Amino acid sequence: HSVREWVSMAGPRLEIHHRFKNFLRTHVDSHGHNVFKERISDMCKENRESLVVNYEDLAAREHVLAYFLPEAPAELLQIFDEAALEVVLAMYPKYDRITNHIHVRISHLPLVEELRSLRQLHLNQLIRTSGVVTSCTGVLPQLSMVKYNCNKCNFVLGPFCQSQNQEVKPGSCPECQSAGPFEVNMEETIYQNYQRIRIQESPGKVAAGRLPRSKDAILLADLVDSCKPGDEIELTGIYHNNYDGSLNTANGFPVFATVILANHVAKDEDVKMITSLSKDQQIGEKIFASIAPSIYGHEDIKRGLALALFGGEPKNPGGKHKVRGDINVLLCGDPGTAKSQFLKYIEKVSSRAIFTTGQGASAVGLTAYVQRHPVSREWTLEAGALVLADRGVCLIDEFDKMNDQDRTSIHEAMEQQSISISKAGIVTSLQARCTVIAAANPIGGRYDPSLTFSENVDLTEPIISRFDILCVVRDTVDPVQDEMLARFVVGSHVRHHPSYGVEPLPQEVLKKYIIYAKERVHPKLNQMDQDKVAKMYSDLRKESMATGSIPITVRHIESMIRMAEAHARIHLRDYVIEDDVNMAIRVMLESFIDTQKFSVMRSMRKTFARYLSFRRDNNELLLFILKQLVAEQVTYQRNRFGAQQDTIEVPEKDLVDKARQINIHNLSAFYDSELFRMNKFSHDLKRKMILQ
DNA sequence: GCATGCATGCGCATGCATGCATTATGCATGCATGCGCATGCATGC
DNA sequence: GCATGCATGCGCATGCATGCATAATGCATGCATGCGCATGCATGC
Ligand SMILES: Nc1ncnc2c1ncn2[C@@H]1O[C@H](COP(=O)(O)OP(=O)(O)OP(=O)(O)O)[C@@H](O)[C@H]1O
Ligand SMILES: [Mg+2]
Ligand SMILES: [Zn+2]
Repeated sequence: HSVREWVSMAGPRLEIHHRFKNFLRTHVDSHGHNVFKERISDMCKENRESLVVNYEDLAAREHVLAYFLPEAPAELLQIFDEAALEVVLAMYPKYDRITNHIHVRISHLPLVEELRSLRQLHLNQLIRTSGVVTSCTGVLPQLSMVKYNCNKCNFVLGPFCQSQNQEVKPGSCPECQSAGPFEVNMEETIYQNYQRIRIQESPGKVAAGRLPRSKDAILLADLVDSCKPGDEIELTGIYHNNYDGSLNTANGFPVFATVILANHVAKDEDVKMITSLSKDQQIGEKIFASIAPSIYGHEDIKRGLALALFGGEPKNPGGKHKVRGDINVLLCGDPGTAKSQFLKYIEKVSSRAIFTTGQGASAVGLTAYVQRHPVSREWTLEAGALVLADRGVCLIDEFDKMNDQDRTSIHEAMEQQSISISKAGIVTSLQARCTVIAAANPIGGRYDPSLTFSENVDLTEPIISRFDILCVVRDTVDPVQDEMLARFVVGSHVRHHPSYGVEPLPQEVLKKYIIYAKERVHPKLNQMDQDKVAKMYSDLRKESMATGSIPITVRHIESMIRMAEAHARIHLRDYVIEDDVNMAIRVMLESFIDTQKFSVMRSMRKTFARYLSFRRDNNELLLFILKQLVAEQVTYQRNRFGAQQDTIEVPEKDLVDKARQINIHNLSAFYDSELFRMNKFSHDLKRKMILQ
């Protein structure tokens, strides 16, 4: 006889029920503790409805049930549910008021083949698969214990159990003996949670030359909404045919359709630690060095992205004057400078970050529209990436390639911080409180130092004016820097084969610190110094007009304040002090100067050396001087000789003179500094020379 | 005139032609709209 | 004038409300007449 035939009869049913009850009551762990005791207790503490059982323990304790389990799942699961309900109701008597049924789910199993191997042999069996979710139908109320109203009299027919295979068709009304019709009593019916899922093979495991295959699954009761589309899951289920409509009859061959019915899915002190890290005096440098571990160099960009991530504070006196606190970032770089890796890292770190590209065929669009979704076939209003990132970050790649509509939408979202829609009878305004970070390339493919930033970029001045921070990444042949970058790249390639800052914080710790600072830190400007700010602003405007190009405006000051707030948010300071103000001054001055052309940039850099030297390193400046002299000598050698020489040498007197011009008189510490050795410089006193 | 016979008369059973009562479910068709395609018009540079 | 963008345009699939097609058997009632009974009329002797 078949396994299910022996299962059906009452004798072994009751015997197996008693065996399972004893297994539940007597099962203990490897340490002697009653597993089901603690399990049912923690289930009781939250009023849950499901119980989890391992096939390994079930096979170890009672082998016959484990053997019969794969080839007769439905009846055995029903018996186990009855036994578990009896045991639980014995433990606690109140569930008759709360929950009248408890489900039993199998957790572990011997792994079963993938979606390709499922064939006729696996029908009506227990299987376990792994796949990727592609769609979900939501939550649906299915019938259970249906009550029907007669339509001739008004009698209420008793509850009928709704099986998953066929619909319930009542025979006749017990009183008037009518044959129909009947309708469902909506008020007295009981309902169940139902959801449908489509699963596709993981693209990495598909052999070359064939395509991934998909199958459908059904989740019920507590399993609903346990998976998001695009995730990777593992199911334990029943491979089924016996549902009405599976046979193809209207035309074609007699082909059956298969469906899987699933029953399991397998995918305080921190505040004190945050405060302790804040107590450390150099937390700011730790955070600055913690950004983008995989990218070498570009320390200024990481420092700016720190403020961009931490953000500021909006201010709106009354309902009249709105001032944002989001610090936008724009990057312009020559090819090969890894602009996109920064955006990828930011998306990885940020809790809510949206990524899109202006070139085309983006997964998420940049404009709101109303459409019937291709997958769910529903009439939806799909807002752009700007709307979806409320209090989040929006990332745009290939900023220049955007067409007219994208530029218009971005301008509207940046200047008004709201998106207006008038389409298909729908008129709306949606909030776009988001921070914008963008990357782009110059017009000719290479940055021109003799032209302004606006002349080098395809964008317009109004769009550029919105961004608080502008960064320029220019590629220049430095042998030592190129050597280090190549070393890092080759090391990364070798490592991933299949066979200044003391210590950066952990990524999860950084996330927790960011969340805590955003939630509970609100620095106050009650200690600002207006005299110094006003004097510096006046002097900056004066010398900008003296040079005669791109004068400063009040907007920059606002950015400074925001940056100051961001810095005060880094140290968990509740009040703004002079250090944050000076750092924001340095950042704003660097951003403003870097956008000028050669002569103006040089003059401004020379004149404003006082402010730009805040918390700077003298050794770095001396290294810059040495690099400039080395570059001059190398250029002269290449132009005259026609080829480079084997050695580079430079007198110490020129370096000393330039340091005196910058008011530096001692260089022994620079000689003993690590920066001197890192660039493979040497100093010879026998000739008073520097060799590289 | 009294004794007897008896053709008439009445009520309840069965047999047989007409007549009376009952009664939801499953399958097919046209309207709306997505998706791939080629022609063609209009707009730049 | 030639190169490119693109709003308009067309044909065949599915999904969903209305609409279309099907289709004898069993049980009840009144008319005709047999069978037992008591009254009553008519006819003998
Ligand atoms: N400093 C760096 N550290 C690590 N990798 C780098 C660095 N600079 C460049 N790369 C590598 O250079 C490659 C160039 O690709 P990438 O997408 O990063 O370029 P991009 O700057 O976005 O260029 P494009 O202007 O073409 O969009 C990448 O594989 C990146 O890892
Ligand atoms: Mg890129
Ligand atoms: Zn009824």
